[PDB]
Amino acid sequence: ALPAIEGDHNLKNYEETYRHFDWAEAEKHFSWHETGKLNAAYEAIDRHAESFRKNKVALYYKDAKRDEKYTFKEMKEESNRAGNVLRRYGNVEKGDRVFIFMPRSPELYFIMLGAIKIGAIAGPLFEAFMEGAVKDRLENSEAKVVVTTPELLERIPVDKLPHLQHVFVVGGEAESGTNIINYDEAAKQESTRLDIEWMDKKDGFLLHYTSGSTGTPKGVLHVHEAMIQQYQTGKWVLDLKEEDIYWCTADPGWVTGTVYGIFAPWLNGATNVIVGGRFSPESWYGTIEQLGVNVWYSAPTAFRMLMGAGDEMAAKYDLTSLRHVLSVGEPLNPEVIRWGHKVFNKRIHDTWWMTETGSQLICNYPCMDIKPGSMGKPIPGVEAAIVDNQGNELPPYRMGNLAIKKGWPSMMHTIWNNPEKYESYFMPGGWYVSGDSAYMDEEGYFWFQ
Amino acid sequence: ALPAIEGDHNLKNYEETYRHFDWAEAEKHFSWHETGKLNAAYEAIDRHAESFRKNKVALYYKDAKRDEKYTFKEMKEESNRAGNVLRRYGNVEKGDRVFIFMPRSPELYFIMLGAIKIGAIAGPLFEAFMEGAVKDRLENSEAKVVVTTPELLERIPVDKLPHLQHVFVVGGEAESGTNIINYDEAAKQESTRLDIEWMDKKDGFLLHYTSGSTGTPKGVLHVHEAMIQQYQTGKWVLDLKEEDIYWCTADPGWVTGTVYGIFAPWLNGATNVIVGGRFSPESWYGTIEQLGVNVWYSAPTAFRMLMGAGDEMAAKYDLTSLRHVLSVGEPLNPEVIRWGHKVFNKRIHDTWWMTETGSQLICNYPCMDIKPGSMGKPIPGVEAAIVDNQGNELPPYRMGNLAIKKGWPSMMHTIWNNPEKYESYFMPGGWYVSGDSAYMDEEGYFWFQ
Repeated sequence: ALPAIEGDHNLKNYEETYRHFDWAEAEKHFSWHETGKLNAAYEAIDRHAESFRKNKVALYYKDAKRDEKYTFKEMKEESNRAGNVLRRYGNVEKGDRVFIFMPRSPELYFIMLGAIKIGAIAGPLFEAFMEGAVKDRLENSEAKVVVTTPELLERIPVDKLPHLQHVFVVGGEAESGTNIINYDEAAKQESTRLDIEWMDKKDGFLLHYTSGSTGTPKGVLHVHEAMIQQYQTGKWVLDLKEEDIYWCTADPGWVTGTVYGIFAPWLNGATNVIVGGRFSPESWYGTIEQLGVNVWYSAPTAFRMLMGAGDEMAAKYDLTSLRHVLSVGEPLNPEVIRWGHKVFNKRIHDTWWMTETGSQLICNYPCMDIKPGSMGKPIPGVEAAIVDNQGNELPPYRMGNLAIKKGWPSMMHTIWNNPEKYESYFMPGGWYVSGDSAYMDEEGYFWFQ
Repeated sequence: ALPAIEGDHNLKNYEETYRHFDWAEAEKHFSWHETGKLNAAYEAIDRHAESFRKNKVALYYKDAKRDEKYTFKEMKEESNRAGNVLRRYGNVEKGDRVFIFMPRSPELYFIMLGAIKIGAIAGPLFEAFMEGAVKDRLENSEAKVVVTTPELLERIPVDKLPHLQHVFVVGGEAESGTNIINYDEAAKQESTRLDIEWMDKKDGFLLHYTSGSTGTPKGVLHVHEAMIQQYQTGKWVLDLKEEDIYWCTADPGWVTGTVYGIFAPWLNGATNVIVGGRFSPESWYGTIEQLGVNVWYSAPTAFRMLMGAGDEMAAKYDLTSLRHVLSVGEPLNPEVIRWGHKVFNKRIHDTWWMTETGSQLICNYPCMDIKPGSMGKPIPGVEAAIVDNQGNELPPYRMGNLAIKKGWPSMMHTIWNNPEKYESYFMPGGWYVSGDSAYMDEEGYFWFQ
């Protein structure tokens, strides 16, 4: 059991906050509580650009060809420009699905934020998807607009999708066809002021496609209200301060990079770092050393591959700027935890959630001891349990299905065009079952199986 | 008489503060007041880089070839690197004179900050100086180190200066001679951590050379304590908020671009903008529109050339971001005031000071009415008057010599290696005379002649 380290954490004590927390208190930190105008994108970007965080660096893009950095004001301007481009050329209205199919780049974030600002539902696609996956995801969602690069423009079958009107191409000298629009040319002539579509807490703003047990991808829809939890988990689990440099290594194509690489940091007003190109221990360690990254959010595969690079490889670089390390996507091996404590002299914080959950649910905390191999405890305001097939709670140390009490803000609203699968996730008694096996200890800690 | 505009200014009421202000209150905003370790460079840069302003953009640089942005952390790191370079290669110790002879560039600011951090006295030279002026200024100061560029390396007579040991060259493929060190290679191998030389309030940190009435340049020495006034005038006259973009167009070679282009903004933790290349209305208006500059500090000549450009030239660009405009270096023709109020719809704030005064003394304020053509009123904590040749105050509307009561923090400590000229600036009764004629009105406003 790795002991906790004393410090000035956002969550001072877990127990009292868990016993007393109410989501109405979390709703106080947002602008719409005082004004009534609600939008996740506005809360993530434009709220800070109109505050003392206006000139704070929001985004750090490092790539071999280009090295750029943007402030909150510049991010807001680029997002407004992208939203105007989409509204004018793609004819995107509230509720439309805008799919973004490009490698990780500042334009990706600008376009995603602009799409969400104007009321569209943004769906990111992995750059490595072939023709089949792109076809299925564009057909199921009936996506109106796709934004891509010349390299991946050949992987989209425009002729096989009657519901796809416009294709935006960023970069390169792409010839604008009947349904192809060169994004940069349109953007250069657009304004930086956007009339933001004010939304309702039950309207969707993200659409993420997951590989289902039946073999067909399903669209998970998240609503704006999820930002509430996205903010709170950004403060408790990430422990984001004002002086933190935050780096999330997950791709924006997946849910992890979209939630905790875009929204969780920027809702807290943090500084986010994205790095282009493929993985290499040289590039990652050099990025950490040069940018002085304080908060790191990565995946167990990347950490294990880091382990494969050797201890001296890390010892060649200065990693003293790091202060908080977190992992997600796979239940972490405690040997990786020992290696991290041996290299960075830090505890790697394992967190658990799924695409349907919207945000992390069961996590390790800076103020809590970390038991190696354990997922941790549910966040305050969220109730979790180990239940049988009849919805009855099981005593500790008994194997069972990991269930969460229905009703947390970051819950998925539905499964796109498949209500039966949506209702298939819930058990009698208000228990959302995740299909995963876990067991609770006598101390309240959860262990995955 | 241009009326004042209501707003949330730092100086809410001029009269009450002027009647009650004491410099001991101003001393409370600095770290040294509690810690006891005093340095102007630390207060300007490293204090903010260790606060909630760590990731705030400190410097924008823009020219025809480069476009870079630096945060307070990055500025601190570059300054520490430059200080280490100077300490190791130039053998610069406390009290030495380090002269900087280069065009405006991030390297200039890094080198000047690093020199001041290690206790040296920084002296900037105008890029347009020929061999004669550089020779006189390097001989009078007995400067140990000169830092320059390959273009201006030919304008320095190394052989004629026995007191010049090292010459640093930044950029270009300069062959390192017996006394020539190429700055970039030395910097690349140096650390970003600097053991800062903690100083005393009466030690000099700036040396500025002015054209004297006798024809020979004289070295005006300013002490660290001046930062106090440099901070206060940065808050009252500049009206710097947290969300202000500050642009000073004066060259760092002169006193104006050093006090109010380096120290006054960064002591307040503001964002400074520097633009390379020659003046052109296209470049200046585009810089204002693109960066959204809020606070502007320029010179009447630069405003007059923008007059010559025409109103239709400015009407093309977006200048709504500007909220405060100030002028210095020459009495301001009030026709320029009407033109500014016509174009930017703003009041141009004229300020008066000299190289010997260290910071502005008599200014217009955001909370005060601006009488066109008047220099304004003395800052709180500074007493000014119109005196005759015998040191007696004159009644309003009578011509006389403009004198300031001796003892303000930003006073020059001495004239370098010439005490007689230093004592020649003061009259009996504690009145420092500036050699300029001005008259007071019945309302306390000063008018230059």
